[PDB]
Amino acid sequence: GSHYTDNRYKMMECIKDAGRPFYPHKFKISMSLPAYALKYGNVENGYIDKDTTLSLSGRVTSIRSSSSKLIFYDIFCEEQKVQIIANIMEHDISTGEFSVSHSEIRRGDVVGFTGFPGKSKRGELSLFSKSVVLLSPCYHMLPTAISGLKDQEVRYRQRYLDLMLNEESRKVFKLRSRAIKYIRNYFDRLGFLEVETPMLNMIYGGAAARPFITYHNELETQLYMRIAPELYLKQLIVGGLDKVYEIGKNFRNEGIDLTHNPEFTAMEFYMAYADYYDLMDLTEELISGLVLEIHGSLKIPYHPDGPEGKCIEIDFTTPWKRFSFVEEIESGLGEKLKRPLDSQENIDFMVEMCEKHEIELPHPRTAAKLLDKLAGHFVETKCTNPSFIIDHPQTMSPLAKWHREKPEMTERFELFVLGKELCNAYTELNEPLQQRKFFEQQADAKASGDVEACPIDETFCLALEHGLPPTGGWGLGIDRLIMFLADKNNIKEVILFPAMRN
Amino acid sequence: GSHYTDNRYKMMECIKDAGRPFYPHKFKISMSLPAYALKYGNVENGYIDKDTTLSLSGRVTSIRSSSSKLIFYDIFCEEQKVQIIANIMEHDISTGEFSVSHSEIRRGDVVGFTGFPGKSKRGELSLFSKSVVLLSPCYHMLPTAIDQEVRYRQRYLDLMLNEESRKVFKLRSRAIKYIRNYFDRLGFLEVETPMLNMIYGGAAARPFITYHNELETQLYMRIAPELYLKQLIVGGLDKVYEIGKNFRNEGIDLTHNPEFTAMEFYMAYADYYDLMDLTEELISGLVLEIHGSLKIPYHPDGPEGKCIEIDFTTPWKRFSFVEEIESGLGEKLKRPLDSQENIDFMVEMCEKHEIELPHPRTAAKLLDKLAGHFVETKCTNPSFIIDHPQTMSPLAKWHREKPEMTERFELFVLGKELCNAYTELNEPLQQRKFFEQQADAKASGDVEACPIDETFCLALEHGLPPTGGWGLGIDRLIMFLADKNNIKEVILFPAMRNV
Ligand SMILES: Nc1ncnc2c1ncn2[C@@H]1O[C@H](CO)[C@@H](O)[C@H]1O
Ligand SMILES: Nc1ncnc2c1ncn2[C@@H]1O[C@H](CO)[C@@H](O)[C@H]1O
Ligand SMILES: N[C@@H](CCCC[NH3+])C(=O)O
Ligand SMILES: N[C@@H](CCCC[NH3+])C(=O)O
Ligand code: NA
Repeated sequence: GSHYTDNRYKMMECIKDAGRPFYPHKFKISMSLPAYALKYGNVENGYIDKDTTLSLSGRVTSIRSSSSKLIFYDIFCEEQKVQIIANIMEHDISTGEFSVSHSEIRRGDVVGFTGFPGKSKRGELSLFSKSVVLLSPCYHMLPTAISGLKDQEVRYRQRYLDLMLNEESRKVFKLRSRAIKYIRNYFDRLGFLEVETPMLNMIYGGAAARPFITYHNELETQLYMRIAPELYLKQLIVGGLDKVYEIGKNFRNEGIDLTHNPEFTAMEFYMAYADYYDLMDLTEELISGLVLEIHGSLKIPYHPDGPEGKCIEIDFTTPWKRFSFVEEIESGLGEKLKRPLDSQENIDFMVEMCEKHEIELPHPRTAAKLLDKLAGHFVETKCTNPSFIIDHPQTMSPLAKWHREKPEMTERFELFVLGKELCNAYTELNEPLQQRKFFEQQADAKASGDVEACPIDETFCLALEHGLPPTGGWGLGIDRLIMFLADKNNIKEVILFPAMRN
Repeated sequence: GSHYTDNRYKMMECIKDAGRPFYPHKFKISMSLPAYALKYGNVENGYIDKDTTLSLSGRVTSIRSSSSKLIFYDIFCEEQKVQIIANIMEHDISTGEFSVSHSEIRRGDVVGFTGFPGKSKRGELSLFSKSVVLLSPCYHMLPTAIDQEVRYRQRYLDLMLNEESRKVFKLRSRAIKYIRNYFDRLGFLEVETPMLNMIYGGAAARPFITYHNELETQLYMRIAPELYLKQLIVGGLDKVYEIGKNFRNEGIDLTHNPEFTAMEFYMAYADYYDLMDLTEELISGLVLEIHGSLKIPYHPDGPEGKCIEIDFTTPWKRFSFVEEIESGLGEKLKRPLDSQENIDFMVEMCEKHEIELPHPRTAAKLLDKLAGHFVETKCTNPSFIIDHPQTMSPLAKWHREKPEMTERFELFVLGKELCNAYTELNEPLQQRKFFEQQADAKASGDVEACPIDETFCLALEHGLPPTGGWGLGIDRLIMFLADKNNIKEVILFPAMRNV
């Protein structure tokens, strides 16, 4: 273990001081291993083309010697295995003695080979080699599969080992790229403009979340990492860009669990002249289209307790169920909330309902945070298949436009799948007096200890005074989307280098 | 100004109290204004189709009340202007008296109209309207055209009034699309790596510091994704790229924003010679795609000032880092380059040639000051500065021929850095040594030196294939492609001095 690494360093010093190849700068491959298998994988058993000399490279996954004169390697690269057959009779002595050249190679090394293409008589796609070059040794004894690792935290703390040994991990990150490409294409075809807005701002906003705080030395100002791009994106709609989207990181200074990482990939878009009814239809079309693209149908498998557990089916057939926020809470309680929803009477009532139903109280005990706890208990738990929770109270939705029919509510929805939030969207509040009033209420909540409440943003109120058209905006948690598409129940599976405790 | 805003708020309260339309939730347009122009733009002068009623919407850019009976509007939306002709004889009185309905509208308002399509007798694409609805008022008197700091602090005003600024950000998207497509077609995988970490590295920069409360852990924002991306090549992904923000806690100027958009890629089995060829092919292709030529204009002092020509014709000029410094000095640096003797000699040379001294006076920072004076100033056209000393390139592999150098290049255009790339150091003993020298420099007062990254050293012990890696400043690229001399012109919401 420790001896192996020590001895490997001693081998490499011996190599270097014997004048032999020590970390060559450039190895010119003739073709990739996938290209090699495509070209030669169908030749007849025993075929060899001695008129063609080719250079290949990969990581050694197997070494065996059938005799003093014959060594078999497997190398692996870009998802393809190729066997190397090294016969002493073909060895190029200008590269050194056969036994010396091969004594330097270990399983796990990155190596190059040169030789003739073909297939062993037993039918294995092979390179019949004349030389071997150690390109980058592995100083550690590697397992053959991710089951041979010390802990399964190793997969996350040393992701290169997961990627090296586990095809399923590599497939996840290819699917991640494929899904994001689909999303960009969907919005590009609709005429959207992709933009980038600041991740560092003098004032945070646009979501219910605690920020990271930092400092810019030369400007002598504190800054926040963005919890959401919403307030900048809406200024672009004031500016006339009509259809914009942004895909990138949000940063939320909060706990880590199966569906939360402190930095995560999200998307928002803003579409002038849409309302939240339009956005519900678009969400159904976009997500069902993507599910269909990946899976071939709208009913897809999910293993909620890991792949050693049961398999359930998530049904993305549209249209999806709607749950109205307050009505579904009241159905769960068997009685109505007090009105106004943000009155002291209803706040006291909701505290007593949380205690009655053994729901842990938020702090501070604002109407918005109490409504959120009740929704999490009574409504989010009903959302197995994709389901919209709609018409959230204004008191918990400071940037959402008042509902055109329902007093105290907003034109808002959240999309939930398997009880977890995927999307958040609304008809955008574009009336500046109300916007300032709700910002003031947020700032009061922040001063009272609500770390997820946001300060007043004067620059944003001034932007609204220049005229935000009727607009619909929308956000999606891309990592959570990948969790469902790839059938992973831990967000650490879909993020290359996730945050780890300790 | 102040009175106008307050009076507009009073108008809106009067509208609300009269039960008149107050911020309607949904206006259903019949078609976009560009679609409207495409459909009716070629009809004969004076054409009107009173059998077709359409709804259109935009921002009011002009109001001409020619008479008590007739009002002309221009509305603007999605880059298309349409004239609205509002005749009292067509007014739908169920929406209010004609004078009342139009009294509520001002230039700058977002409005909807419904009416008949056609063209005025004078030949203007028009809507002959029957109604008007105030969708979202503007509470401020707007100029007719673009401090000019207002363009940066209130970017919506720049976008609203200045087509040139909208064009810049469409070009920015077009260029990034071209870049993604170039690497996608080569079989690259786009990845995302952490912007928040317990350590910082991969470049020479002071980091931003933050804190995760639940984990009770101080964190740094990334100054570069380099060390994570190389771990993915150890992992076998072979060809990866990332496009996104870096964060560097340093001064702002015409080419520096504290957050900026960068791209890095890592290609197993490439060396820096391969990366030079790829850089030429990628960038010259993009320039050709946007401009139709490899020779493009640039205005270093603004669009009314002098214009120069940047020539992207291949192959580009190479400058060897040390040789060019020595040609400028007319004498040779002392060896080893990181000896105390050469540090003192480079200090003497800076004083001789009136170059401002770095702090601290490390060999790497002195060499950088000398290169900036004697070499970077020669790079008007795209030019590669190559073979940087190891002492300033702790992650670049030793040069296969030149002692003390590395297989590194930087791409400079108009004296400004655009790319940084090298054959990657994949030998772990040397890597630790150079990390230790960096840690010593940081302990000696170099705030741009990085701590030792043990997780990266351990990753190298698992075998990084020979690899070439590369970075590009996207914002600076857009500056040249779009002909802007200030990075604030290519970033939607740039950092501004707080005063
Ligand atoms: N900490 C988090 N980690 C991952 N995804 C999150 C987190 N918080 C919220 N989300 C998702 O991102 C969206 C907001 O950016 C939410 O609607 C949800 O889907
Ligand atoms: N502060 C900065 N602002 C903008 N671009 C930068 C900054 N620092 C470096 N760059 C560019 O980004 C690359 C590194 O990410 C550099 O090669 C350079 O082109
Ligand atoms: N900013 C929201 C998403 C957009 C909501 C609609 N404007 C969030 O972080 O969840
Ligand atoms: N990390 C470098 C770019 C890549 C250099 C090659 N590995 C920078 O920030 O300049
Ligand atoms: Na359907």
